[PDB]
Amino acid sequence: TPKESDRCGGCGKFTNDFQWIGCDSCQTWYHFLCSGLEQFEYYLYEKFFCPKCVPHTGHSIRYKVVAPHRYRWYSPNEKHLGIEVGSKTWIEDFITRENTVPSPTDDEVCIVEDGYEFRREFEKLGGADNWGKVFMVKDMDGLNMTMPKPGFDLEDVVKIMGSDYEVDTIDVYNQSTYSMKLDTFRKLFRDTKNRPLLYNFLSLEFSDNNEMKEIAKPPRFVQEISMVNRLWPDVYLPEDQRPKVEQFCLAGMAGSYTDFHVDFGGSSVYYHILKGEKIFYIAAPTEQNFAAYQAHETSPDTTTWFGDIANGAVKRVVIKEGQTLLIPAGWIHAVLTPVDSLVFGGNFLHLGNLEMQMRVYHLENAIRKEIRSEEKFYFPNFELLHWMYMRNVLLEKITEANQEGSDMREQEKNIWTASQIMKAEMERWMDRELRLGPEKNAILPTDDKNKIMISVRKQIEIQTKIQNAKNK
Ligand SMILES: O=C(O)CCC(=O)C(=O)O
Ligand SMILES: [Fe+2]
Ligand SMILES: [Zn+2]
Ligand SMILES: [Zn+2]
Repeated sequence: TPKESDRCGGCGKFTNDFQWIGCDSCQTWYHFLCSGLEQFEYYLYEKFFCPKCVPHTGHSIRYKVVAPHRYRWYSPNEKHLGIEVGSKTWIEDFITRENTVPSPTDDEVCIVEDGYEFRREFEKLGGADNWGKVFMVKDMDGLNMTMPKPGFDLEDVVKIMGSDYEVDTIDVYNQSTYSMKLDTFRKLFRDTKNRPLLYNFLSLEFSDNNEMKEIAKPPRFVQEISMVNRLWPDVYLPEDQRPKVEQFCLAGMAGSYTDFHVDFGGSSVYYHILKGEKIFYIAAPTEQNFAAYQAHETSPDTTTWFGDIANGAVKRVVIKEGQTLLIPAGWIHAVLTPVDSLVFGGNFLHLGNLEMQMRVYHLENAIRKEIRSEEKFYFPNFELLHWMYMRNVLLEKITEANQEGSDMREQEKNIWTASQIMKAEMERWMDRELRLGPEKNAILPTDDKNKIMISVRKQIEIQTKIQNAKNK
């Protein structure tokens, strides 16, 4: 392979993007990033012909599929090993037995005819402050959720986003994530008979695209409770700090499988199925389920489906075209996409699930500490967002109540209880940071954090005395 003296034929600079591949014809060497290859192709070709050579050599030659039941499907050294979850072989089998996973109880999932029935049922169960079960809504009428007119599809997405827009795409059989241009995904998607590999994107975030951001929006009730929306309203606080996760477009090939996970930061999500179908395998956020999921995530084993060792916790919910799925914090889920699909969805945090949010946060942190793969990613600016919400929103409310001599439990009890819960988690962050220094990714200076905490402590103490002053 490449020695000190050879030139990248792309950038002409000398000695994964920045690893090397050589053209089997030219013999010239390239940085992967300079080779003309997209990231999802880096590992695909056994014989690589660079773009200067293709006109006379024909296309690069891919590795032969030798181990369809392994992530490393190109490795003869793995033919003998066990079938890995998510591999082509595993999925083709799972499809035949998946409909035998039990349906969920009425306590776990509520199916309703439309948004009006959703609103009734939601409120009957306590509203957002008490949101604890999954909802599937058959018709979006009444959800007050802006979605594109049916028929709308990938073609229109690439038209709006642009052909060269990069999307983080799951190589399903390899169970790994690589960037791929939207137009490239479009090309592979529209080729229905030739699918050596399956692709699935989950994270095309379009909230900063002026055209798209108007086409597809969260249900109004989500906008009303989203903590990010409260802090960075429709448009103080830098735009480049906003967690950008509330407007995602998702598209997947038939057969695609996403393995069990809890959404990052313990966020809640909505999904509207514009085209196709999704099947969710879900388990409720109990302490026992978390522990079992934690064990599963930290195990080196790749052959056991979580559903099979979850003591019957995993349930099956089908969501078909035109239907909408709403999941609160902490639900453990895997997803199969049985048919080519186009989906709009998004993640959000809200005060009503604050406790569960922090529990998922602790789980995440526990898992992180034990496995060496930060390729999993977590809620962007999670901690920062809380410092800002405490300071700009919660502290403000407590202070105003204190100046008015008001007992918050009367008209603002939820604000008061959320503050206490948020504060206790933030005391823990503060201590950690005074003990170990800032995080790698810390925007707020240690000192600014301390000023906020000093002020929070004080107003909490003042409100507590106001509440006690009614004692006799
Ligand atoms: O549709 C999929 O494959 C995965 C959806 C999901 O659970 C996620 O994006 O968080
Ligand atoms: Fe998810
Ligand atoms: Zn280069
Ligand atoms: Zn060449």
